[PDB]
Amino acid sequence: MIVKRPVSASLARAFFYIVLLSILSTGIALLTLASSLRDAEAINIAGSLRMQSYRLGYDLQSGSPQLNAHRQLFQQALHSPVLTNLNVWYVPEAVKTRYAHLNANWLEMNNRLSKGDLPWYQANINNYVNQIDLFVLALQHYAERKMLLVVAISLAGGIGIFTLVFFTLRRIRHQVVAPLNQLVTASQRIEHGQFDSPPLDTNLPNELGLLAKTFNQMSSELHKLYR
Amino acid sequence: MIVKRPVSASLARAFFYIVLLSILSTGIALLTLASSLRDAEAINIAGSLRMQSYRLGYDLQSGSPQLNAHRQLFQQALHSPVLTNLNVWYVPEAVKTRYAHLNANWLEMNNRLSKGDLPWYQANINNYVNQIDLFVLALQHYAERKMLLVVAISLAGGIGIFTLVFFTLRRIRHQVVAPLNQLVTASQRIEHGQFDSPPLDTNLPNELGLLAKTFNQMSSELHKLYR
Repeated sequence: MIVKRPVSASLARAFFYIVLLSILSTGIALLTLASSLRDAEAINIAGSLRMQSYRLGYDLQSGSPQLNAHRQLFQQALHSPVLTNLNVWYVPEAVKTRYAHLNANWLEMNNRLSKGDLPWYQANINNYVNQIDLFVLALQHYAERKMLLVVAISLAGGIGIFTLVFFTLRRIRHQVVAPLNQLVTASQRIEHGQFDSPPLDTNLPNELGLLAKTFNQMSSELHKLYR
Repeated sequence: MIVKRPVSASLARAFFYIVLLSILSTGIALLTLASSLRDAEAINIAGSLRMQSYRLGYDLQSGSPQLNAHRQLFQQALHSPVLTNLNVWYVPEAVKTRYAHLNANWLEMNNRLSKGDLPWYQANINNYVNQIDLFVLALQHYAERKMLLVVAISLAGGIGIFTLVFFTLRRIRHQVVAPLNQLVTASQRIEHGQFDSPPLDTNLPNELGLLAKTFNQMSSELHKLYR
């Protein structure tokens, strides 16, 4: 007789899938989270471009001596690491294209400001800041999508592990635990001249099926000797 | 003879801890993520208060007919659902206190604007917008802390499951799989007049220890009968 389906292989498979699922869900979550750690920063700094743009107009209207320094601050912010790092493959096209537009818009705005052209400013600032606002909103929505992805993966991971464990344990109980208990009972009985119990089920394709067959025969012979 | 440590109880315990860890890490992650789904929105809208505040000054300097509508827009934004929902127990005191300050500051700003008081505006707008900027930054940092918490829990969950599974499988292999294989070998041997093999180790406190003892005796008697 042989064991067609050894428990060692079956168990190894079951635990492998548990770990694979844990690693997959965890790895995707962490990768997504890693790409997201500066989402809030990005939305703050991008948003600040809107305030800085109107502060420049306020500076111009008022003859503020801070106008040049504020122009330089806007350019630094626009070109901050957190915004420049958006030009990467996994960031959506729309985010990158909007950012490109803001950079082009700034060149015209900074030039008009250098010529002190207030009427141009007044005629254009609404549209100019609208375009920044849409950039910020795109970043916001991108941040939201990434977080929902993490929620989905976290949920599916937990559900998936719960489900794998449920069936794994069920299989171990039906194919290992219950038959072992039957073998122990039959053993303990046979060991005390109880010999007319139901014979063990031998249908399992694992080690316990083989032990049941051998037991049924180590037992049946005794009963006949005595008996 | 008895079984002092039944496999059923040992297995039930091991899988329980696997699931408990999965549920705990998943539950904390999801609760934290749930509290965070509007973090980006909050930072966008809060940030916009800075731009709106300078736009009001620009409106005042220029005699804009949009001044009143912009005043009403600022108040709507300040009191948006996403910001009003910040007054909840799990949001840090500092976020809530800053928000309270912005609300008080607005009352004075809106009044001065209703009196058209430009010199007061020019003398106060820097400090006023600084206070909004610190609010936005507090929201940013709060968002960052929550995300790091999710990273930690995700990581510890995955590591924890990997570790539980490693030892669980190790125990099942040492206490169930290996002894079962020995029982099968001894069985198959005995079934073919091989009777001088090493006797089975009987030290396991589970079902396999008992089966080994009974086997060692169902076998030893045969060898003597024949042999």
